[PDB]
This record gives sequence, C-alpha cells and structure tokens, in this order.
Amino acid sequence: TDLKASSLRALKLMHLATSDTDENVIALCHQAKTPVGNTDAIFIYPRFIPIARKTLKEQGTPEIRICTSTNFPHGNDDIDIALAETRAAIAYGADSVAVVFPYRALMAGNEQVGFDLVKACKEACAAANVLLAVIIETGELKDEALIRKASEISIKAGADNIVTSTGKVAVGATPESARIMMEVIRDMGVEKTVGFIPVGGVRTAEDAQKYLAIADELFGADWADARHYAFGASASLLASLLKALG
Ligand SMILES: O=[N+]([O-])c1ccc2[nH]nnc2c1
Repeated sequence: TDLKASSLRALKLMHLATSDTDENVIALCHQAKTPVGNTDAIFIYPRFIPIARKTLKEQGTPEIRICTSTNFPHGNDDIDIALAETRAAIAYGADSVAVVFPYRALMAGNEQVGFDLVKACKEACAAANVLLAVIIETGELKDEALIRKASEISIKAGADNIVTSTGKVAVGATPESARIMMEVIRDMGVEKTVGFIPVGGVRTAEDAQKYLAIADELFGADWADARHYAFGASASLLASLLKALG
C-alpha cells in the first residue's frame, strides 16, 4: 500500500505505447483497459488515430486519451514540416501532439528556431483544444545546460508539457534529466500550466514510485495529476505495475 498505492496511481498516469500496425494498435487499446482500471492514454502514430479512437469507443473506454507525435523522431528544424504534421495530427483526432524540439539546431547555437517551431505548433493545437507536448531529447542534449535551455525555450514558446525523450535514441529519461526538467517548471513558476513526462528509464513499479516521489517532493503530492504527469511507456512497465498490484 505504498507500492500498491503508487502502482495504481502510476498505471492511471500512463501513456501506453507499442513494443505500429492496425492490429497492434487494436491490441494496444485493449492492453490499456486493465482490471484495476485504465491508463490515461495511449501513444501512437497519427495515421492510427481513427482506428484507435473506434476500438476505444467500442470497448467502453472513450475517456482514454490518444496522444501522438510530430517532427518525430528526428526533430529537424524545418518549421513548415513540423507544423503541417501537427495540423494533420489534429485533423486525425489527437487529444495531444508531442512535437520533437529541434535539439540539433540548439546544440549548434540556434535557440530561435526551437522557439518559433514550438510556438507555430502551439498556436494550431491551442486553436483546436489539443495539448502541445515538447520532446527535447535529453539523451542527445546530454548537458544540464542544454536540457535546461531546451526546457525553458519550449515553455517560453507555450509547451503544455515537456518530455524527456522520443524513445528512439539510446538514452531516455534519467532521475537527473527528469529533475533538471521539473526544476525548470519550478524555476519559471509554471507548475500550473506545464506538466512533465519521462520517456524511457521507468521499467518497474519501483522506478515509477521513484519518479513520482521526485515530483511530489518538488511540488507537493497533489501536483502530479494526469494533466501534469505521464509515464511515456510500454507494455512492460504496465505489466510490472500490474504485478505489484497482484
Ligand atoms: O505529448 N504527450 O502528451 C505525450 C504523451 C505520452 C508520450 N510518450 N511518448 N511521448 C509522449 C508524449
């Protein structure tokens, strides 16, 4: 009931992903409706959104959200491409669009493109009541200084959520990137409008418990509700969570 309590609460914070074909999206939606309850969302490729929305409706769980990704996984610095992709994500049906920050451009000293890209995508999401999450790719940024700066620029440009990772490079979330990023939320005073999402690095019920207690110590135990905290993860975190719940 410390581990059982936080396992329940983490499972309900999950953004469940594959690991995409039509038959796998389907099984995913089924995977997300568990016997102790539902993850908050699934996370899939935009093309698969209509089919997932249906599967989720048919199975009694319309309230499970559908999150998706754009400029992904590379985080190139073409704004037009990142924006048109975002516009289509929205048109497909997405509740949230996770856009990859142009982190290579920041590493080469250009902060402005990150700012304008995030902001271009936010205006379109906002217009459509879709959340805009920003993946900064901590495992490629690597330096605390760059993790901090990507995070701030994303927030200055209107990110509703900041996310460690794509899940497509070697290093996802670490306790340290996650802390650095949440510290930026705290340091800008934006806890009310910006949530956080580790991707990678949470594999066990005990991991999730650790990551949530970092948010709880920084902001109090009430902060990490589903709007402000998600575990971007896959079937195996979910099975560990469920294992610790019996
Ligand atoms: O922007 N997102 O709401 C969001 C949610 C779950 C994710 N998993 N991986 N990336 C993700 C982005």
